[PDB]
Amino acid sequence: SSRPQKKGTAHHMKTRPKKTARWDIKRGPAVYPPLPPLPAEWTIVS
RNA sequence: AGGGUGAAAAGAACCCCCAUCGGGGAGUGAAAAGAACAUGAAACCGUAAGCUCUCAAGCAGUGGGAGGGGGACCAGACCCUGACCGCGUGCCUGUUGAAGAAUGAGCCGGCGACUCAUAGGCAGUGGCUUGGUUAAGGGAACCCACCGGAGCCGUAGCGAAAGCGAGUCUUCAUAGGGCAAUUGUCACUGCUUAUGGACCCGAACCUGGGUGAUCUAUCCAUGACCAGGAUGAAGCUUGG
RNA sequence: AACCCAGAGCUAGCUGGUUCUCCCCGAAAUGCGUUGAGGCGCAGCAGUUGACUGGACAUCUAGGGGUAAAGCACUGUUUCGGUGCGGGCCGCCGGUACCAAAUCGAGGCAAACUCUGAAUACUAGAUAUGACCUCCAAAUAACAGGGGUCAAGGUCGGCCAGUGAGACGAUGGGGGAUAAGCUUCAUCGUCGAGAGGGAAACAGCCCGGAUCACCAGCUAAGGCCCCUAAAUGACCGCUCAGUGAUAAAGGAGGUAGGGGUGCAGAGACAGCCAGGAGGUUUGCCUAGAAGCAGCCACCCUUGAAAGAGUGCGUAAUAGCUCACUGAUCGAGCGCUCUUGCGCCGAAGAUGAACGGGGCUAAGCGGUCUGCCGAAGCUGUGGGAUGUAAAAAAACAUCGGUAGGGGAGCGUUCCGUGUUAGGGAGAAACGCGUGCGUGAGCCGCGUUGGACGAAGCGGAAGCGAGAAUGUCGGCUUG
RNA sequence: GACAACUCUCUCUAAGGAACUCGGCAAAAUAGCCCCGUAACUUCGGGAGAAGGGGUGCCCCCUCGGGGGUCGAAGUGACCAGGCCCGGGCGACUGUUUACCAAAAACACAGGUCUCCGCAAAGUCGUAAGACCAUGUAUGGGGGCUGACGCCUGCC
RNA sequence: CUAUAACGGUCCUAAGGUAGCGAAAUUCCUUGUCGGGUAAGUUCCGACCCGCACGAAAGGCGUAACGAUCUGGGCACUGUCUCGGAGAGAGGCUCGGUGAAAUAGACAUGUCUGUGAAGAUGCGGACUACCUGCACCUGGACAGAAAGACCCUAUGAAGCU
RNA sequence: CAGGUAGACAGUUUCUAUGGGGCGUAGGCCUCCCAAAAGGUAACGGAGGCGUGCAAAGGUUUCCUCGGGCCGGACGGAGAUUGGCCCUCGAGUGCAAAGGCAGAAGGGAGCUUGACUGCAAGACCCACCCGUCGAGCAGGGACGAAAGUCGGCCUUAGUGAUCCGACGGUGCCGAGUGGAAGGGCCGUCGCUCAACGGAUAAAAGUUACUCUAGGGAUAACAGGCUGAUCUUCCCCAAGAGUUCACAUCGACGGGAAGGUUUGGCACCUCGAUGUCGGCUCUUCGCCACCUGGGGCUGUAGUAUGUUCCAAGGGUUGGGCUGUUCGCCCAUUAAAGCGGUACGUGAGCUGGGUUCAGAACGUCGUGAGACAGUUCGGUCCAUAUCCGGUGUGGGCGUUAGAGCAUUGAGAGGACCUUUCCCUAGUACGAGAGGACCGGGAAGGACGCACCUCUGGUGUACCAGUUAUCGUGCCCACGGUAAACGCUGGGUAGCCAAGUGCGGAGCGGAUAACUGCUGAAAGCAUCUAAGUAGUAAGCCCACCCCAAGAUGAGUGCUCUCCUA
RNA sequence: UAUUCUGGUGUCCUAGGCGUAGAGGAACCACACCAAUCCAUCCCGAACUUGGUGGUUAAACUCUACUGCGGUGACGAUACUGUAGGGGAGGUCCUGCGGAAAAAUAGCUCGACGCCAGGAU
Ligand SMILES: [Mg+2]
Ligand SMILES: [Mg+2]
Ligand SMILES: [Mg+2]
Ligand SMILES: [Mg+2]
Ligand SMILES: [Mg+2]
Ligand SMILES: [Mg+2]
Ligand SMILES: [Mg+2]
Ligand SMILES: [Mg+2]
Ligand SMILES: [Mg+2]
Ligand SMILES: [Mg+2]
Ligand SMILES: [Mg+2]
Ligand SMILES: [Mg+2]
Ligand SMILES: [Mg+2]
Ligand SMILES: [Mg+2]
Ligand SMILES: [Mg+2]
Ligand SMILES: [Mg+2]
Ligand SMILES: [Mg+2]
Ligand SMILES: [Mg+2]
Ligand SMILES: [Mg+2]
Ligand SMILES: [Mg+2]
Ligand SMILES: [Mg+2]
Ligand SMILES: [Mg+2]
Ligand SMILES: [Mg+2]
Ligand SMILES: [Mg+2]
Ligand SMILES: [Mg+2]
Ligand SMILES: [Mg+2]
Ligand SMILES: [Mg+2]
Ligand SMILES: [Mg+2]
Ligand SMILES: [Mg+2]
Ligand SMILES: [Mg+2]
Ligand SMILES: [Mg+2]
Ligand SMILES: [Mg+2]
Ligand SMILES: [Mg+2]
Ligand SMILES: [Mg+2]
Ligand SMILES: [Mg+2]
Ligand SMILES: [Mg+2]
Ligand SMILES: [Mg+2]
Ligand SMILES: [Mg+2]
Ligand SMILES: [Mg+2]
Ligand SMILES: [Mg+2]
Ligand SMILES: [Mg+2]
Ligand SMILES: [Mg+2]
Ligand SMILES: [Mg+2]
Ligand SMILES: [Mg+2]
Ligand SMILES: [Mg+2]
Ligand SMILES: [Mg+2]
Ligand SMILES: [Mg+2]
Ligand SMILES: [Mg+2]
Ligand SMILES: [Mg+2]
Ligand SMILES: [Mg+2]
Ligand SMILES: [Mg+2]
Ligand SMILES: [Mg+2]
Ligand SMILES: [Mg+2]
Ligand SMILES: [Mg+2]
Ligand SMILES: [Mg+2]
Ligand SMILES: [Mg+2]
Ligand SMILES: [Mg+2]
Ligand SMILES: [Mg+2]
Ligand SMILES: [Mg+2]
Ligand SMILES: [Mg+2]
Ligand SMILES: [Mg+2]
Ligand SMILES: [Mg+2]
Ligand SMILES: [Mg+2]
Ligand SMILES: [Mg+2]
Ligand SMILES: [Mg+2]
Ligand SMILES: [Mg+2]
Ligand SMILES: [Mg+2]
Ligand SMILES: [Mg+2]
Ligand SMILES: [Mg+2]
Ligand SMILES: [Mg+2]
Ligand SMILES: [Mg+2]
Ligand SMILES: [Mg+2]
Ligand SMILES: [Mg+2]
Ligand SMILES: [Mg+2]
Ligand SMILES: [Mg+2]
Ligand SMILES: [Mg+2]
Ligand SMILES: [Mg+2]
Ligand SMILES: [Mg+2]
Ligand SMILES: [Mg+2]
Ligand SMILES: [Mg+2]
Ligand SMILES: [Mg+2]
Ligand SMILES: [Mg+2]
Ligand SMILES: [Mg+2]
Ligand SMILES: [Mg+2]
Ligand SMILES: [Mg+2]
Ligand SMILES: [Mg+2]
Ligand SMILES: [Mg+2]
Ligand SMILES: [Mg+2]
Ligand SMILES: [Mg+2]
Ligand SMILES: [Mg+2]
Ligand SMILES: [Mg+2]
Ligand SMILES: [Mg+2]
Ligand SMILES: [Mg+2]
Ligand SMILES: [Mg+2]
Ligand SMILES: [Mg+2]
Ligand SMILES: [Mg+2]
Ligand SMILES: [Mg+2]
Ligand SMILES: [Mg+2]
Ligand SMILES: [Mg+2]
Ligand SMILES: [Mg+2]
Ligand SMILES: [Mg+2]
Ligand SMILES: [Mg+2]
Ligand SMILES: [Mg+2]
Ligand SMILES: [Mg+2]
Ligand SMILES: [Mg+2]
Ligand SMILES: [Mg+2]
Ligand SMILES: [Mg+2]
Ligand SMILES: [Mg+2]
Ligand SMILES: [Mg+2]
Ligand SMILES: [Mg+2]
Ligand SMILES: [Mg+2]
Ligand SMILES: [Mg+2]
Ligand SMILES: [Mg+2]
Ligand SMILES: [Mg+2]
Ligand SMILES: [Mg+2]
Ligand SMILES: [Mg+2]
Ligand SMILES: [Mg+2]
Ligand SMILES: [Mg+2]
Ligand SMILES: [Mg+2]
Ligand SMILES: [Mg+2]
Ligand SMILES: [Mg+2]
Ligand SMILES: [Mg+2]
Ligand SMILES: [Mg+2]
Ligand SMILES: [Mg+2]
Ligand SMILES: [Mg+2]
Ligand SMILES: [Mg+2]
Ligand SMILES: [Mg+2]
Ligand SMILES: [Mg+2]
Ligand SMILES: [Mg+2]
Ligand SMILES: [Mg+2]
Ligand SMILES: [Mg+2]
Ligand SMILES: [Mg+2]
Ligand SMILES: [Mg+2]
Ligand SMILES: [Mg+2]
Ligand SMILES: [Mg+2]
Ligand SMILES: [Mg+2]
Ligand SMILES: [Mg+2]
Ligand SMILES: [Mg+2]
Ligand SMILES: [Mg+2]
Ligand SMILES: [Mg+2]
Ligand SMILES: [Mg+2]
Ligand SMILES: [Mg+2]
Ligand SMILES: [Mg+2]
Ligand SMILES: [Mg+2]
Ligand SMILES: [Mg+2]
Ligand SMILES: [Mg+2]
Ligand SMILES: [Mg+2]
Ligand SMILES: [Mg+2]
Ligand SMILES: [Mg+2]
Ligand SMILES: [Mg+2]
Ligand SMILES: [Mg+2]
Ligand SMILES: [Mg+2]
Ligand SMILES: [Mg+2]
Ligand SMILES: [Mg+2]
Ligand SMILES: [Mg+2]
Ligand SMILES: [Mg+2]
Ligand SMILES: [Mg+2]
Ligand SMILES: [Mg+2]
Ligand SMILES: [Mg+2]
Ligand SMILES: [Mg+2]
Ligand SMILES: [Mg+2]
Ligand SMILES: [Mg+2]
Ligand SMILES: [Mg+2]
Ligand SMILES: [Mg+2]
Ligand SMILES: [Mg+2]
Repeated sequence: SSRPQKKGTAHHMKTRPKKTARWDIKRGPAVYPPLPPLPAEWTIVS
C-alpha cells in the first residue's frame, strides 16, 4: 500500500456533515406578517 | 514518650452477681465527675428506628420524581427515602496535548513555605517648606517631654585635569557640534532590588577534629588440638 | 576511600510543594547573544501610571518590484531536421550510404535563465459621522441643524510581570520517497487560555465566543422512519449493488440518458436454403508445402458473389468452415463515442465492528415549503465594572492559564479595657425554612462549666488536599 | 480432624535405557575384607585401589589355611561404604582468593634472570630525634619481570 | 602443460618475524577444506596454512603426576525421558485457640469493537450478565517491592591515567 | 637563596552540533538560490568565495573603444604583428558571485598625493554592542585655462569588544613644598582571543569499581504512524513452449493490497511499561503442505502441472545451533506460512541488558577499550478486583412442596492411513494400471473400565542383618526417618491392559456441472423457475441446560384448631 | 508682426533606427587641395594645431517620401490570482463575487516642442 489514512483533524475535515445542495443552503427563516400592537403588560389600578 | 477526678478523697460502708478483675444497687458529692475519672471533633467500630436494593453495567452525582414516611404553621410549603428517564471521561501536578494505562496522596486530625534586618529605586499618604532632617548620645528604668546641627539631601555646570564659570570642552575659527543654563526634603505604608540560611523540603560529596583491629586483613607472645586406618623414601644392617 | 561530631540551614541554572474570597484586564511559545541549548540578558507581545496626540474600520488614487503565469531576446539545457568545417574507414597522390562544431529552419525545458510580467502584499496620500435619547422646523411625518451622553487607534516615557518546548488546519514552498499524526520556514485560523451545538464517541474541522435568573420566544452549523428533538412532506429524474463504510490501473451486450455516423421498402440485423469457381498444386523452399510449416508475390478470369485464402484438418491431397452473393423472413438495426449511477478488480489475524435497529427508500442527484436545532439573538427581571467625580438615569462592557491591578473576609494577640455581657451558663460543641457575590456573618440550643464580644485601630509563628511532606490515631488486606 | 488439586521431603515402578537437556543437571549405580590379575606413558617417584575377575552366611572336621555339610531368591544380607575408561585445552604440583551472586585458566610457589646495595648499606616510615632493615654483612639485604622439569630464547 | 615460486629487480626503514606453533582461550569472511568419530556432528580429535590480527622471560614449544578446572566420546546405570502411575510424610482443606504483612485517591470494578496522549471495567455502539460465598488457576488491572543498572542532561560527585 | 628534576603527590580543566557512538568534519564574514515581485526569514537544503591587494589598480585633466565572425598579407601554422568589411556591448573590471558600467566605472597619456587636519544638518540599519550614507562649513593644498572635481579604490568580503602593555607627542596631575617616580590626554602598535560577543595569563583522557539530581524534552523492546525495502497479486504481452503469446513460463514497463523482513519517524512509557529459543498451554488469519469437491492441461493410464471453492481436522521422531535462518538422518497422507507485547517471566527455563573476576587477539604512551572471542557468574511473590474451572447458600419463579421431563442457549465429538474384492477390468504397442462402490485391519484422539497381563498397594504374608526389650532358652515386640533391607500381594487407584466411538438416499449452500429459457425472432446454466454436488454450514449423535427473570409443561401431595 | 530656409543649441518622448528612391551648393555645413614657426603624433600634419587656395556635392550632414527590416501595440478571450466555498486516496480539479496578463495577430510608427544668429517673403 502506497496510500495513507486520515488521522485526527484531517479525518474530521473529511468526514464532517455538509449540505452541498444549493437549494438547502439558500433556505431561511419564514417571513410572518407583523403583529398588531399589543397592550400594556400589567397596569396599576388605584 | 507519658500533664488537668473534685472545692475537699469526702476514692464508694452494706447487700447482690461473685475464684479475682469487673459490674448493678445503696451511700458521698453541685454533678458519677468513679479513679483507663475534666471540654471530647474526625477517621474507624457498632446498636436501634424511617424509606429502599437480589434481570443488574455504575467517578455514583445531578435536573425530572413514581410510591412511601416524618416534624409543621403561612398547612400549594419544608425534611428523609428514591420507581424510572435524561445529562455527566476523579483531584493535583505538569504538558503541543490526559479519563488516562503519566506523577503524587491508605484514611482522619494536628505541625508544615516569599520571613526579618539593613540599605537603593518607585508609588500612596502625611509633616514642614521663614529649605528639610537630625545620628550616636543624654532622658522621672523603658516608652516619652525637652535636647543634641556633627552630618545628609536640595541650591552650577563643563572638562581627563589644571582650570574656567551661565557657560564650558573640542577648536586656527564659536564656525559648527557635545553637555549644561536649575532643584524640595523627612518620615510612615506598599512593590521591587541588593546583602545575609533569604520561599520551603530534598543530594552525591568536600574539609577539620576525634572514635574504632570484640568482626575481618597481617603479624607478635603464650597455650591447646588434629579418631582411625593405609602406603613404605632416604638411611642402616645383612650378601653375591 | 571507615564511622561520629563540627564548618552546615554547604551547594543543587534540578524535581517536588507553596494554604481565604470576589471584581477588572490579560499574554507568549518569536528574533538576537550566550561553555548555549530544559538556563539567562535585551527586544517582541501583558498590567498599572502619566504626557502628547488622531485615528482605526472602510473607499479610491499613486509608488517601486520581478513572484504566479508566460517567453526564447541572453545564460544553460534538449530533440530531430537543414547545411556542413571537423574525424573514422579505404586506396596511391583515387572512393563512399559512416561520426561531428556554427548557423538556419522546426520544437521543447529551467530554483540558481528573462525582451515581458499580473493578483495580492508593502509604503504614502486623499474622500466619507459609530450608535442612542432629546430640542426640533405655524406644525404633523421625514429630512436638516443645535445640544447631551457613550464607543472607538497610536507614539514616547515611568513602575513592574510572565513568555523565550508550541500543536494541528488552510495556503506557498524546501528536506524526505511531491513517504510519515515526519521535519523546517512564510501569510492566516482554531487549540493553547474556550465552555455550548454539529461531528456515534472525538484539543486543532464547521457554527458560536459563556455577567446571572426564567418549566418563555426566533435562529446558525447541522438536521426531520424507530433508538433520539423535527415531514413515514411535496414534485421531478436515477440505483437493485444492501451500493449507500474506503483504494487504482484494467475489464464489461449492467443500466438510464445524450451526441455523431452507416444502411435499408427493388427488404437492414439474426436465423435458415444454396453457392463459395478457373488459372492453380502461384513462384521459391522441401522427401512432401496442393489457400492453410516458412519466404516472396497477392494479379487476372468467369462472374450475383468467391481472399493466391480466416480457422480446423492431411505425411502431402482430400474434407469441414469463414469472407462475399442470390433466396426465404418482414421493421428496425449496425459501429461508434460520451455523460450519471452501479458490477468485478477488493484478501488478516478475539466477534455484526461501516452508531444500532432497519430501509428499494428511511439510498443518490435537482427544485419547493414547513419545522427542529446552541450558554448565538430577542423577551422579562437582578448584579457588577467603565465613563465618573455622590446618587439616580443612561450608554457601553463583564470566557480565561501564566501574570498584573482593585475591593474584601476570617484567625490569635495589643490599644480603648480591670470594657458591654457572663453559674439567670462565657469560650468551645452542635444545630438552622435566617442574611451575604463569596470568604463568612447573625440567630438558636434537655451539650458544656468560666470567661470575654461589637465598634474604631494596631501586629503577626495569620487561612492546607497534595511536598514518595511529617507526627499521632484508625482502617484495608 | 479429613485424606482433593497442587508444592515440598521421600520409597517404588511394566518395556525401553539419555531418545531428556544448554549440559547425564538430579537421581541410580559402585562400595568392606581376602585372593588372583593390572596397560599406554614416565621427571623411574609414579600411573595404581589402574582396568578386570573370583571368594564371603551358619555348622562340624583337620592344620594351627584346607575339606566336608547346610539354609536362603539374596551371606561385608541393615547402617556404613570409590562409578570407571578413552581423548583434548589451561595451569606443573599441596596451597590462596572477590565475608553475602565469580574458586578459576586469576594469585602464590620452587626455579630462572635483570638491577641496586661495602655497612654511619641501599630500601621503607618519621617534620625531626630515631625506628625498621639487622643485633644481619654480598652464598646477605632491596626492588623489577618470568614462573617446576625438558628443548630453547632470534633480529632492531 | 595448467599452475605455484626456490631465484632476480625495485621501494622503504633502527631493523624488517628466525626456531617452534598454527581456523588456536588468538580465524573476520567461517558451519574454511580434507580425514576420523555419529543413521545424521555449527561442538570434538588429526592435518592443511589462505596467521583479518601466533611467536620467543608481558617467555616459545613440549610434558609424567595433579585439578569440586574447561571441553568431546564410550561401558555400567538409572522416572532425565517415551509417558506417566501409585504410595508415605510436612503443608494445602474443615473445626476450635491466637492472629500478622506488603498494598490501598474513591471505587456501585463485564465482553467485543470503535475512539482516545495513537493497547479503556470508567467515552460510543452493540452483545452478554439474579445476589453472594468457598476451593482452585494466574491472562489483565500498562499488578506490587525506589531512581532506570541501559541512553542523554548537569559548566554535578568521586576513582583512576 | 638559586637552577634542574619523579603523576611520588595536590588542586583543577577536558566546548557545541555531527549520525543525540568512534572518527574527522563544521563554528566569523561576503555573493547567489531556496525566500511566496517591500524588508526580513529556517533546515546536517542547493552553489561558491574571504582572513587581502595596488605608491598606482589612488586624485585629477585629456584622448580612445572592446570582443566575435569573414577576407588580404614573407616565414606564421587554428592561434603573434598589419590592413579592411559585417555584427553592436556578446570583451574587460586585481580575486567569488551578484548588481552595475560603451565616446563609459573599460584602454592610454600628462601632472600629482584629498590614501588630508578640524568637523557636520539629516538619514538608513537596527535588542544592545557595532555598521553604513552624507549635503554643508573652515584651514592648508592637487589637477585644471576655467567651471569644477578630489576625505582612497564601480559596489557589496579582506576582520576582533574590553582589560593590559608598547612606542612617539603633550600649555594636564605630581599625596608638606620644589622637583622626580608614576600616571592622564592625543596619535598609533601588539591576539588564526578563527570555538571569530572573545569564561583564565595559563588545562587532556578514563570508569563495566562507580554514585547523586533529573529527563527520556532523546533513544533500546513492544504499541502507533509511514510502507522506501519486503511479501502476495493484477495489467500490457516481447518472446519461449515442434505449429501455437495466454497448458506452463513470461522479458521491457505499469496499477495495487498486506503490515510478517530490513528500515524512516519519535506520538508512547521511564521508578519496578523490558529483546530471541525451548517447556506447558491456547487461540485466531488464509496467501492451502495433507485430507473433501472441482475447471484447464502440452490430462491415454498411474502420477503431475496450474488454478477455483474449502481453515472441519491434521501437520512426526532425532543429530546439529544463542539463534530468526538453515543443514542433514529415518519416516510420513503431509511434516504450511503467519498474528496473538520472544503469544505465554505475579506459569517454567536457556541465552540476552556481553554487571563486578580472568585470559587471548587488537586499539591506546596510559588508565582502559571492542555490536571481537573465551571460562565464571542471585528474581522475588500469602490473588484485592476482573477473567477463568468447578462447587454451594440466599432469593426469585404469585400458596407451599416431591418427583419426571420439553430444550431456547452452550459445549464435546463428527479425523485419517495402508491393505483386500471390484479387476490385472477399462486405458495403452507394451511397460504399467484406474475412477465409482463394497470389505477388513491400523494411527491419532475421545469416552469409559479392572475379567485377563501387570505397576503401586507404609491393610497384610514371608525371609533376613544389627541391636535393645519381654527374667533366661524358645518365641515375639521396638528401632534402624515418613517400611532396616529384600521377596510376594487382595480391594482400591492406574496403563503398557480391556472394551467402545466417529452414523445420516437428512436439510440448505461455495466452486462447478446442469435442464427448461427470454431480454437482443440465433445463442445463453439466468433474468422467471428448477436439478445434481463438498472433510465446509445447519439439524441428527453425546453431556449440560427454565436464573430460558421469556423463570416452561406434566403427575401427585398438603393446607389443621380455636 | 508673421511665414520660409540654413547653421547653432537644447528639453520632452511612443526612443524616430536601418534600408530603398529622391532633393540641396547664391548663402550656410561639409569635404577637397596646398604649406607647416603656436601645438601635434609610443611611427605617420591621419587625427589635433596655425596659415592659404578655391574645387566639389563624391562621402558626410541635411530635407521629403515609403512598411522591406526594426521599434511599438491593443479590444476580446484564455492562463494566473484576492476573498467565499466545494470535489479528489493524493498528484491536483471545480463554483460564485472582484482583479487581470504574457504571447500572438489587428493596427501605430519614418518624432514632438523651444530659444539664438542669418538670409528670403
Ligand atoms: Mg497503510
Ligand atoms: Mg468520526
Ligand atoms: Mg441552513
Ligand atoms: Mg460498687
Ligand atoms: Mg482459684
Ligand atoms: Mg469488685
Ligand atoms: Mg446512687
Ligand atoms: Mg446526695
Ligand atoms: Mg474526657
Ligand atoms: Mg433479561
Ligand atoms: Mg445497577
Ligand atoms: Mg501528562
Ligand atoms: Mg509526560
Ligand atoms: Mg502525605
Ligand atoms: Mg500511590
Ligand atoms: Mg505559614
Ligand atoms: Mg524573594
Ligand atoms: Mg524588610
Ligand atoms: Mg586506637
Ligand atoms: Mg584490642
Ligand atoms: Mg584481635
Ligand atoms: Mg604464635
Ligand atoms: Mg580433643
Ligand atoms: Mg592417626
Ligand atoms: Mg565517603
Ligand atoms: Mg542553606
Ligand atoms: Mg560555609
Ligand atoms: Mg558544585
Ligand atoms: Mg476580556
Ligand atoms: Mg540547564
Ligand atoms: Mg502594554
Ligand atoms: Mg510596475
Ligand atoms: Mg523585467
Ligand atoms: Mg513558472
Ligand atoms: Mg511554458
Ligand atoms: Mg534559447
Ligand atoms: Mg526556431
Ligand atoms: Mg524563476
Ligand atoms: Mg518592453
Ligand atoms: Mg508591456
Ligand atoms: Mg486589496
Ligand atoms: Mg533561543
Ligand atoms: Mg525549542
Ligand atoms: Mg501543521
Ligand atoms: Mg514557487
Ligand atoms: Mg512523484
Ligand atoms: Mg502551557
Ligand atoms: Mg482562543
Ligand atoms: Mg470562529
Ligand atoms: Mg455575546
Ligand atoms: Mg461575553
Ligand atoms: Mg422555529
Ligand atoms: Mg421523534
Ligand atoms: Mg419519503
Ligand atoms: Mg456497505
Ligand atoms: Mg474439421
Ligand atoms: Mg446503519
Ligand atoms: Mg436556548
Ligand atoms: Mg449560563
Ligand atoms: Mg443563563
Ligand atoms: Mg449572550
Ligand atoms: Mg455599581
Ligand atoms: Mg461603576
Ligand atoms: Mg464610581
Ligand atoms: Mg473576567
Ligand atoms: Mg492568575
Ligand atoms: Mg480571639
Ligand atoms: Mg479566646
Ligand atoms: Mg459567629
Ligand atoms: Mg467554676
Ligand atoms: Mg511560621
Ligand atoms: Mg482489621
Ligand atoms: Mg497429609
Ligand atoms: Mg528410607
Ligand atoms: Mg522403569
Ligand atoms: Mg543397557
Ligand atoms: Mg551428579
Ligand atoms: Mg544416590
Ligand atoms: Mg580392584
Ligand atoms: Mg587411568
Ligand atoms: Mg578447542
Ligand atoms: Mg592450578
Ligand atoms: Mg562471593
Ligand atoms: Mg577450587
Ligand atoms: Mg586471586
Ligand atoms: Mg640508610
Ligand atoms: Mg605470569
Ligand atoms: Mg571449524
Ligand atoms: Mg567463527
Ligand atoms: Mg553437544
Ligand atoms: Mg591472529
Ligand atoms: Mg618479551
Ligand atoms: Mg600434560
Ligand atoms: Mg586445589
Ligand atoms: Mg500422584
Ligand atoms: Mg509444622
Ligand atoms: Mg457490579
Ligand atoms: Mg486513533
Ligand atoms: Mg480499544
Ligand atoms: Mg458513565
Ligand atoms: Mg493475573
Ligand atoms: Mg499459582
Ligand atoms: Mg484504571
Ligand atoms: Mg553546560
Ligand atoms: Mg565541574
Ligand atoms: Mg591528578
Ligand atoms: Mg513577499
Ligand atoms: Mg523579498
Ligand atoms: Mg540558511
Ligand atoms: Mg591613473
Ligand atoms: Mg559647496
Ligand atoms: Mg579607477
Ligand atoms: Mg581578561
Ligand atoms: Mg611633592
Ligand atoms: Mg603643577
Ligand atoms: Mg597623606
Ligand atoms: Mg611626600
Ligand atoms: Mg584630533
Ligand atoms: Mg566561548
Ligand atoms: Mg560565538
Ligand atoms: Mg581569557
Ligand atoms: Mg572486567
Ligand atoms: Mg564511589
Ligand atoms: Mg505499550
Ligand atoms: Mg493478459
Ligand atoms: Mg515525547
Ligand atoms: Mg509495575
Ligand atoms: Mg483461499
Ligand atoms: Mg501422460
Ligand atoms: Mg482446513
Ligand atoms: Mg478452526
Ligand atoms: Mg490448523
Ligand atoms: Mg493420500
Ligand atoms: Mg516461542
Ligand atoms: Mg506474564
Ligand atoms: Mg601496545
Ligand atoms: Mg563453577
Ligand atoms: Mg477473593
Ligand atoms: Mg419460593
Ligand atoms: Mg434430559
Ligand atoms: Mg438445540
Ligand atoms: Mg445464558
Ligand atoms: Mg457427519
Ligand atoms: Mg486388459
Ligand atoms: Mg473406496
Ligand atoms: Mg487388573
Ligand atoms: Mg479385581
Ligand atoms: Mg510389587
Ligand atoms: Mg534383659
Ligand atoms: Mg527402643
Ligand atoms: Mg443449488
Ligand atoms: Mg458448463
Ligand atoms: Mg430460443
Ligand atoms: Mg433465478
Ligand atoms: Mg457433508
Ligand atoms: Mg422451574
Ligand atoms: Mg414475567
Ligand atoms: Mg510607439
Ligand atoms: Mg510615434
Ligand atoms: Mg550626396
Ligand atoms: Mg512593420
Ligand atoms: Mg483584455
Ligand atoms: Mg478556498
Ligand atoms: Mg499591462
Ligand atoms: Mg503583447
